Parts: sequence; C-alpha cells; structure tokens
Amino acid sequence: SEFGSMAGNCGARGALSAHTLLFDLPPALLGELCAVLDSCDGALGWRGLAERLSSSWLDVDHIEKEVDQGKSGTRELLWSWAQKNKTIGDLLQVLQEMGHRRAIHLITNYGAVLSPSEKSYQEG
Repeated sequence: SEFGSMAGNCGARGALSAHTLLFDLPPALLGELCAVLDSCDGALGWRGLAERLSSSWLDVDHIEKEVDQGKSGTRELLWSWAQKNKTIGDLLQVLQEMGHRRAIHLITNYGAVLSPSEKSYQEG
C-alpha cells in the first residue's frame, strides 16, 4: 500500500476561525498548514515541517500516503498525538526556519492576547 494512489482532498479556511479549539488551535496552525501546504509542490515542502522535527524515520513513508488526503507532512505530524497537540509558538520556530511566508500571514489569526498559554515556571 506504500506509494499508492487515492482520492479525498478537502479542507476549510477563511477570515473567521472555524478550527478554534484548545487542543486544535485556530486555522493559524492546523487549518492553514494542512490546507495551504497541501497544494505545495516543493516550494515549501510538505514534509519540510515534519522533517525538521524528525519525530520518526518511517514517518516519511506515510507522508506520501496522506498527501492526497489533505496533507501528511504537517497534518500527520500534528495528528500524531490527538488532533494537533501543539501550539502556534512551537510551530512558528519551525515555520521561520523553512520560510513559510503564507503561514506567517495566517499565524496572526491565533492572537497575542487571551491565548491558551502558560509560563510553566512554577514548582510545587
């Protein structure tokens, strides 16, 4: 089933964030990265974000598989835990390395105020 062919590419993106949730933060991360990078043809590299993280050596095998199913490079990486289980700041560092200009544009949808982030500098 490796390097096979299949159909099922769909997604959503817009001015309003329909992907707003605690685990699966707004389209700034999952929505934009899975949709915009899906149409990627080496310009940004579907596996470009996943490759940098290097979660697994065999990850690239499945990357080719879901690329036609709405992205596997970034989508599979985010979908590895629950839905995304990541934060905009975490992927922002990776995005900067790759140079994803479009991602930067949509990353502003997350917001810089009232965000679900904690300092985590407390002990008890």
